[PDB]
Amino acid sequence: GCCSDPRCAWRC
Repeated sequence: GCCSDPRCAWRC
């Protein structure tokens, strides 16, 4: 996922 990687970090 996106947040799976801290690039996103939207609490997943």
